[PDB]
Amino acid sequence: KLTVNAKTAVVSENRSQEGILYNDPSRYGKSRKNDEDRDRYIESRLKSSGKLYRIFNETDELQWFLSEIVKKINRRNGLVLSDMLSVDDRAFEKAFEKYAELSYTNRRNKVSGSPAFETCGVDAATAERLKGIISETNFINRIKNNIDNKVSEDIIDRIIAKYLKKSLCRERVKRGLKKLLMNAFDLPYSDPDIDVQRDFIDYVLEDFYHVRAKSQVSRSIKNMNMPVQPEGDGKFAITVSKGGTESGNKRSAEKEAFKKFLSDYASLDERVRDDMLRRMRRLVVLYFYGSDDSKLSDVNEKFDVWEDHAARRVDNREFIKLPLENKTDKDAERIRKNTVKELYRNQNIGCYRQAVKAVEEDNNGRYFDDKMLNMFFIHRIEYGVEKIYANLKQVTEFKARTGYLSEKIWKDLINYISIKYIAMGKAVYNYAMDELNASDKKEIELGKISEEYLSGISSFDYELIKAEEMLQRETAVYVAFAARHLSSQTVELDSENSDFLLLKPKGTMDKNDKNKLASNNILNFLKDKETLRDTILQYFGGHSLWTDFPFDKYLAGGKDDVDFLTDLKDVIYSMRNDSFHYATHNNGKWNKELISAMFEHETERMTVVMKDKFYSNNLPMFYKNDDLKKLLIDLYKDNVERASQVPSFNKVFVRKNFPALVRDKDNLGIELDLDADKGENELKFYNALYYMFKEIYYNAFLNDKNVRERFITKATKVADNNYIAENDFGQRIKNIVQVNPDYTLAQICQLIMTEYNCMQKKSAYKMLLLVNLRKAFLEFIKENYAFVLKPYKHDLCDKADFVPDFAKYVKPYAGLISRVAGSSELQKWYIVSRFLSPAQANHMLGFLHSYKQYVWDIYRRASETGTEINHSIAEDKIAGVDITDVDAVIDLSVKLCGTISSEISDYFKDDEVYAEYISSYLDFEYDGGNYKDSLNRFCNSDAVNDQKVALYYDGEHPKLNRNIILSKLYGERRFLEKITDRVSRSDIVEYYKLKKETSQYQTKGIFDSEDEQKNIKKFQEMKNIVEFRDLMDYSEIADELQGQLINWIYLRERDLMNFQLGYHYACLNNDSNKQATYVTLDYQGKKNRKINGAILYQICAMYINGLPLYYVDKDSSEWTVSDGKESTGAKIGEFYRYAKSFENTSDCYASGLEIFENISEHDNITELRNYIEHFRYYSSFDRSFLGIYSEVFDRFFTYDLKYRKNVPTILYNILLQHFVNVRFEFVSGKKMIGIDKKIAKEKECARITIREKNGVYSEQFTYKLKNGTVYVDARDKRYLQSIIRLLFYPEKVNMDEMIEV
RNA sequence: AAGAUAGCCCAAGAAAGAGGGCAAUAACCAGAUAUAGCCUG
Repeated sequence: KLTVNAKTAVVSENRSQEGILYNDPSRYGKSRKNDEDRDRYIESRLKSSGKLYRIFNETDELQWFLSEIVKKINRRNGLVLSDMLSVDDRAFEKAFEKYAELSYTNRRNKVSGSPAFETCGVDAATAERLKGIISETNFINRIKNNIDNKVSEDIIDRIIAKYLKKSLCRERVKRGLKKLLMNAFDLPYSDPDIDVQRDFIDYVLEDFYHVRAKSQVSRSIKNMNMPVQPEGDGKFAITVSKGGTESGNKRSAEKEAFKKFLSDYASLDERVRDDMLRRMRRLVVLYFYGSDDSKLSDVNEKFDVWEDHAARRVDNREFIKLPLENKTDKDAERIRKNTVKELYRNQNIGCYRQAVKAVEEDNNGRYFDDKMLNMFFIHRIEYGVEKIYANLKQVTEFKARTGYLSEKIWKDLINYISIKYIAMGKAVYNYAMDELNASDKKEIELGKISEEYLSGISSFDYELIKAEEMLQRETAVYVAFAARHLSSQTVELDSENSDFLLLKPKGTMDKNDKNKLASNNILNFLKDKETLRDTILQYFGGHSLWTDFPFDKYLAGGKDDVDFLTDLKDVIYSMRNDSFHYATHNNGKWNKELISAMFEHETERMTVVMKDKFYSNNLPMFYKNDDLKKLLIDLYKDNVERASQVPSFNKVFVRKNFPALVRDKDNLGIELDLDADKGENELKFYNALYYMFKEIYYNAFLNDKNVRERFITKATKVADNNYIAENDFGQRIKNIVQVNPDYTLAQICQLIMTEYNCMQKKSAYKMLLLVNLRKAFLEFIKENYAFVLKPYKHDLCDKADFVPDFAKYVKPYAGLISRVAGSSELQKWYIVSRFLSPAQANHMLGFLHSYKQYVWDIYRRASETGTEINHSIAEDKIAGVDITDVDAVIDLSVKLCGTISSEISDYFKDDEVYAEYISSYLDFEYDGGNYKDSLNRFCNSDAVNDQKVALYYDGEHPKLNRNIILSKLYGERRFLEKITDRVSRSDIVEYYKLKKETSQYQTKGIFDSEDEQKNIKKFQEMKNIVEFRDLMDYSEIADELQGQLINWIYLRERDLMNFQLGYHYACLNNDSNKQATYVTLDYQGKKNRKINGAILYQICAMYINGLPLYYVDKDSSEWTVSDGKESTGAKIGEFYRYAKSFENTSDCYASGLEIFENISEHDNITELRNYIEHFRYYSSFDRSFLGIYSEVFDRFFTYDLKYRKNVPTILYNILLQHFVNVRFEFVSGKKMIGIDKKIAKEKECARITIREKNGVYSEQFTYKLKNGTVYVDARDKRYLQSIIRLLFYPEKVNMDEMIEV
């Protein structure tokens, strides 16, 4: 990358913008580059490549022969341009550079022929010498100097396709080089249209001296800008470049014409938009089908553009003729693909020149009146064709069809209109809707640009927006999951009442018969009202922990546990569509005293929980309680707010290598001296030490002052004295600490990891961070916790005897308790996070960390560049609440969500119900009597030899399995049954046999032989099965697949609002006919208010929880205002009743949405959105995850190609994160158009599936041994089978054929 | 309907041009919640 030293940004001063280069990290006054320094920086980066410049870049006999030819050409005395042009003590370097500039200038000024050196400051005699140096004869001699071999035309072809430098990979340059090489090797060859001197040699000189980048790159950076900027009259519009050159001025004029198109197209009169789309459609038909196409003959024919679109798509006409296939020879296929790309380019050039001519000659009403608008679209069309072939992955016949290309370009032009209206709405929503903020103003004005942004938008401004929108979208996913988990055990929904958050309180009656309950009254759906409180308290750790809590104090009067459930439902709902940007918000409808009291009650157990984890992790088995007490107070006296982008403990201390690293004398030298319980006690110790070090790592190590100082000195050792990398890594650390000496260790890690950072996850600075953190932690242990070096096995004390005086030394939650009591917003974060799975709560916490670090980094870079920035996005607060408080709240949920009660009665009604529930995942040979006795006999039966089954029983009762209860609270039972097989006796037999085989080398960590490593992996796989750990893995994968779908839902909903905002903002600001209430609402009710820019206010009100909407009520037929808390679906209906008077349209809500989507599928989009967010998949299983992702790819992101075309890759990445590699196959399925209430028709749909044979394979783990290295499948066939079932259910496939081994 | 594995902005450009930028835009990278599960780099 050219600008690898620096970063770019866009700054705006007084409605004028400038792209800048700046060094990072740096200080104000030393970061932003001035004009001259920007110019010399680019120039310096270009000249730093001249001496390594080579025409060619960089096992089989032929492939290895081609590499030897390239190397010999690139060697000394070969084609080394720096040696050739610096001859005679560099006396001719300036003349050669001047020649290269004149050669380029002659091209863009259309002067034929190579420049004469006499015009490069050189006499006629020297000119003859220089011309000879860069002649074909001399190039041939340099090429031949190190080669004494025979080649062919095909060999030269393969060398050019595989090794020619990218900057030289243009058709005429490649043909010039081929002609040169054939002449060099005395092979007969003819290419009469090509001149070796002008087409290859002269161009190589232009490329060697970088004459294009030298004269253009710096100016192109300075003229960069944002998508939207204010105009003179304080209106947002798409940004138009300033131009400055002949081609730049024409380009800006075309862009101004399209800006007028966006203004004129925003018309409620659909006939106006219909006519404009028809003219754009005729440009597409002209481009691909010529001026004599039948749809261009009659200028006044109002043909259906969409029916023409469908007709062309199935046309068999060929855009180019593809060459025949090759006799796979991958070198031959690359040559063929390059030939195919040139065929596309030549035909695309022909189509362009023909369309430009026909637009100028035979318009007369066919196209747009503005010629610059026709040219803008023709340039878009040519660019769209190039987008298709420039990154062609494989030559296919369908992609060579004219109808495929014309219709891809048609949707491409509509895409461009869609993203520009969305871009306009983005600027309007964030910067021109200030008076949405709750106020006492009786008259407000929407759509006026806030004062801080009238001078324009900077790139830092949009980085802040991204940070906020990312966290908002991530939080919307967990709101949905919290609602799902709360509903899963309390209510049973139906298809008509499938959104738990929209159920109504127990007193809600039917509107048309007040004698009956409302259909959505929560009473109609309760699974068991008499156990409702205990069912809810399962998610608060079990009701046994609440026997002292005065529920009746808060549920007094006629309130009961149904109001308890309703209050929790109301908390979660108040966070849905709760905008971080506009406060409507801090006074919840629910019982704030009850929720606050439950929070305080939960903080009171936190010290007990954290010290219990020391006990449960067997730390008091190897260390003195007094030494552990000291550590507990150190770690948990204060709530620790973790920073993002710090390497995780598990990456610094890999668990596999942990026993060996602990015993190493150079690290810690810990040896535990220990009968039958020997190997089991060593395993307990290393597991205990691993948990203790992890807690130390996060709660004491990372923030220690002495640790940071010694980290810096050690990391910069090699710098002040792999060896290549540690020197550069050390110098980077030195630069960081010089810029700011107060940077924390986390901030140094963040800055390093920044420059360390392709859309696809890759299958098979960071290490030096890991190594230096590892070394610093070991010394921190030796300096501050020396007692850990001397473990001693002794009997475990009683759980209640382990540091019972812990609470009296620490009070970490003292201040937070009162702040939650007075903050409805804090209570929202509490309840939403509290109802997540432990893994989800952890992810939510990580997203908060990434948000805080992002905002801090934006303001850091804005400050060093001297860029004034509005602080609407705070570094320390979110939605008016301290991020530190939100962090502590989510962290409490993370810990308590994973703390399962020890009482079976907290989750089940007796041991028999629990045993039967276990039978859904374990086949303990149920005879038919009672499940409890069947399980007890199973565990008491012989497994292998002298070993009983055991595992699942704890004395007189079945053993409480942590993974079983977590799947009950947070997982989906029917889903897990349908994708997995129950644990069997043979599983347990194989478990115990592998436990015995590995019992002698289990804690060796890193192993000697290949058979030892494979048997260890096999035992770990069997342990995961018998402990139901694979069950949790599948549940998390499903949660990640479902979470991404919900993420996409709120991505689309944001952009639908932005499209509507930008479109109606453009309509408000054009001269088209607009009715009174579209512009101004004058509401005269008791809550009177005058709304200027009413359409914009009402659009945003549809999407913001708490923003009231003005409408004419159904039953009263009079104007009213809502409280703003009604559902999105209710607000859409209300918006229709606000616009129902509109006389220039039948549907204001849908105006312009033909650009955003296919209107005929609008209700199908709503159905898919509801299907996902209401978790209908887990109740019906009518579609597969692959089928849901397929429909999203097919029609959920019609509004923006960059989201649609990444949908399959995102799915591929999620699976690869769990070490599953899948190979996609894109085929056909079915989808409905419309919803029956009875006009729905069926149509073809995109179907993403997996290749039938060898479509799924596991990633390989690289397992280092003592001497060698072995590769083992990360996931066995049984794991891959459940992944396939997860993706395909209810569809069944041949998994023996699909899985590759 | 689709056959994905980007998209946009600046520059260049008709004997085409094809040089730069993007935490701005999604993805990517990173994140450890619980007891042998995310190795390697």
